[PDB]
Amino acid sequence: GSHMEDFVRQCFNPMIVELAEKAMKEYGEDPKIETNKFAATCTHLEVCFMYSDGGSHRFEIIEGRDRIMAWTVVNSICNTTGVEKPKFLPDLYDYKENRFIEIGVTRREVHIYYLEKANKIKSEKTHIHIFSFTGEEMATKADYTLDEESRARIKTRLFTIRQEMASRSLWDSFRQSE
Ligand SMILES: C[C@H](C[C@@H](C[C@H](C[C@@H](C[C@@H](CCN1CCCC1=O)N1CCCC1=O)N1CCCC1=O)N1CCCC1=O)N1CCCC1=O)N1CCCC1=O
Ligand SMILES: Nc1ncnc2c1ncn2CCNC(=O)c1nc(-c2ccccc2C(F)(F)F)[nH]c(=O)c1O
Ligand SMILES: [Mn+2]
Ligand SMILES: [Mn+2]
Repeated sequence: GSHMEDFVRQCFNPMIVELAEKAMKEYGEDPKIETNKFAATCTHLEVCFMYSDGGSHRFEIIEGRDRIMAWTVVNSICNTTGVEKPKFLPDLYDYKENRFIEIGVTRREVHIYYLEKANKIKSEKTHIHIFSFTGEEMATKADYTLDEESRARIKTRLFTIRQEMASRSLWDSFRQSE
């Protein structure tokens, strides 16, 4: 039982922790062992949720659901809006901008992480939005979807999590593991 596991459980709302646990066990991974990946799965989950709570019924949340139902909704959006079915599961869908969104949270330079995912998805359709634990962000065609206030809020949350890890001497392992 690690210090990181107890921190994760005390730092994040219980629904987020359980969803992160479910996702990992779906891929055979143990939150009790891969504890830095545990914290990461939760942050990304929280960021996605804060992101969806930043617009007006504007976004359809795709992250958090089980694989099959996530794809079911993706197909239903694709066969309603016309948009082609993504190669990989996205994180949200914008009914206002009419595009899927891939959210990223990284401990490295925002450029590197965006480039990796863009080359990964290849399709010019799914919109990419990267956040860092230092408050930078980078989004496709410089289009950041939400208003600055809701996005700055996410960056503040990420930096508070980073400081909380540091005070507990867990940050260096977390950063040195992505
Ligand atoms: C107190 C308040 C609570 C948050 C909760 C919300 C997370 C998310 C909840 C679940 C619903 C579960 N299932 C099971 C299957 C069908 C289904 O839907 N999932 C996961 C998959 C998508 C989804 O819907 N929901 C519910 C409503 C919309 C939403 O996104 N959110 C959004 C902000 C961060 C967060 O946690 N709510 C409730 C509405 C307003 C709000 O903020 N919190 C917690 C801390 C911050 C905060 O404000
Ligand atoms: N290794 C895995 N473990 C559980 N589930 C996995 C999964 N790979 C795929 N899936 C299912 C669908 N995954 C996603 O959608 C998704 N995964 C990530 C990611 C990837 C690797 C390590 C940590 C992360 C995370 F950022 F969460 F912490 N980042 C995203 O931005 C994102 O959208
Ligand atoms: Mn995802
Ligand atoms: Mn993502």
